Amino acid sequence: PKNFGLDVKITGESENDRDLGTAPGGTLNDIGIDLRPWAFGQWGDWSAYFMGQAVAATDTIETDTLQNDGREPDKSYLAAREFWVDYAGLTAYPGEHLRFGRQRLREDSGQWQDTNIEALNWSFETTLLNAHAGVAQRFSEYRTDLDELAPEDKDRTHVFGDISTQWAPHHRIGVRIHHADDSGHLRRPGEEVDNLDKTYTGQLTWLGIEATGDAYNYRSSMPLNYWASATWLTGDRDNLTTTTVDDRRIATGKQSGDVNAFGVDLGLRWNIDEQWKAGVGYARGSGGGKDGEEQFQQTGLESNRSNFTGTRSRVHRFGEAFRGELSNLQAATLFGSWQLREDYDASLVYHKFWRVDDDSDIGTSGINAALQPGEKDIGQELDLVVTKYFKQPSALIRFRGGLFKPGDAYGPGTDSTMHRAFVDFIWRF
Ligand SMILES: CCCCCCC/C=C\CCCCCC(=O)OC[C@H](O)CO
Ligand SMILES: CCCCCCC/C=C\CCCCCC(=O)OC[C@H](O)CO
Ligand SMILES: CCCCCCCCCCCC[N+](C)(C)[O-]
Ligand SMILES: [Cu+2]
Ligand SMILES: [Cu+2]
Ligand SMILES: [Mg+2]
Repeated sequence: PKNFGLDVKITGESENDRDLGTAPGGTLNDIGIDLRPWAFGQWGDWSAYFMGQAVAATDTIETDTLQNDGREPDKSYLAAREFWVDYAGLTAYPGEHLRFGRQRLREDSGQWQDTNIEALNWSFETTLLNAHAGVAQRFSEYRTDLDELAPEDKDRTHVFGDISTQWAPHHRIGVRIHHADDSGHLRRPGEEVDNLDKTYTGQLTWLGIEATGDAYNYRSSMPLNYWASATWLTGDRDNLTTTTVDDRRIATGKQSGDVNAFGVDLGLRWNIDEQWKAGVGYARGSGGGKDGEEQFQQTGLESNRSNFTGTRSRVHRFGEAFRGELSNLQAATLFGSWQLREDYDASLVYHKFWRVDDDSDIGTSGINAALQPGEKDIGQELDLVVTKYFKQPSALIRFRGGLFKPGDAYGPGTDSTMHRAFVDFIWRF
């Protein structure tokens, strides 16, 4: 058991243009280094881990796919990524352990949780039955450049769980729950409201079923793989109301409404042979409705990145460029993928996006530009991921790129094309 190491990453990012040319900046053409020293110890059923991070870049690029004066990042910073203790001795099951601290929370779809966060998480993974249960909350960014949490994350508590069984070899059915609460943390009327304050609070519960047949298993022995999930979002959100007096904003009350939304994601992958795969996907997050109540949203812990193309490399489920969130969004996707032993892989993904309700914004982490009322046609995207794995979890060099072609929903004076591309070189010592 290796007690220390150092992960070294060099990243280049090209982005143009996040705002489709409508606002200033929003593009990237830059390079950076990301150094992650780590430490690990193990003593019987216990273990503990720390990973820190030092980054220096020519601009504020994304070196980690998992991510106000207080919220402007610096080109360079130090951070604590993970720090936890783990106990695996409750049961003899090796996939069963309890982890406490800032840790990687992930499920295979990436659509519920895929992030580093302070948490207490119990995992129970066996051949016939998988289960998890945990609680999480952000208390800090643990970063030298960020002094404060984003208001949405502040005092927001997450509680979640899942259970599933393998009813035949490689065919799984399960349910999953997540609840996020930050209710009652709004400014009471009379108080001054800063840029650091919340504009809303919520109590939200996601309830999902999910069936998978080696959905995210790149080494599947089956000729066909699939995923299917349906997720119900319910609860309510209180919207903070304000007024401005003498150049100072101030709380006046709140406006409340129920949330009642629904999301679905379906996919089918043909394992043509040991190297070639192809597939189709469909996903939809409901949108709009009375006071946004039919507006699906995700937990806020998601990456939407997964091995859905059937390779070791994870790919953004809704485009490297568009980076859609499943929110008032319909997407149809087509992909093919290729790999050669453990040395290389590659994926080509096409997406088409539509709005569900043409008078509501969509779910997006990649494009910052206003939509035209009454237009459903968000656009199309083509993505390519290519990776080489070196002999010395493994060193790699990877290209990740997305080309997005905005549809009629973005309208006049917007660029006809936008891209976001990365090259990452990663070496482990
Ligand atoms: C269904 C689309 C799958 C992706 C197709 C586009 C792939 C584009 C470039 C792949 C480049 C991979 C190069 C791997 C390589 O250099 O192999 C060297 C020898 O051929 C084997 O060692
Ligand atoms: C500025 C570097 C940009 C790199 C972009 C990511 C490319 C990722 C994989 C492409 C691999 C192409 C070269 C493959 C290679 O090095 O072959 C070496 C083998 O020993 C030949 O069999
Ligand atoms: C080289 C290992 C890096 C570990 C150091 C991580 C420190 C980041 C947290 C310190 C607090 C930063 N803050 C909140 C004051 O801005
Ligand atoms: Cu711009
Ligand atoms: Cu098997
Ligand atoms: Mg155990």
